[PDB]
Amino acid sequence: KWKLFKKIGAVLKVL
Repeated sequence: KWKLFKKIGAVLKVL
Protein backbone atom coordinates (compact mmCIF):
# COMPACT_ATOMS: atom_id res chain seq x y z
CA LYS A 1 0.00 0.00 0.00
CA TRP A 2 2.87 2.29 0.84
CA LYS A 3 6.04 2.83 -1.32
CA LEU A 4 5.76 -0.44 -3.04
CA PHE A 5 2.08 0.06 -3.74
CA LYS A 6 3.54 2.71 -5.89
CA LYS A 7 6.14 0.26 -7.16
CA ILE A 8 3.47 -2.32 -7.76
CA GLY A 9 1.06 -0.01 -9.48
CA ALA A 10 3.66 0.94 -12.03
CA VAL A 11 4.43 -2.68 -12.70
CA LEU A 12 0.85 -2.57 -13.91
CA LYS A 13 2.36 -0.32 -16.53
CA VAL A 14 5.31 -2.62 -16.98
CA LEU A 15 2.83 -5.43 -17.57
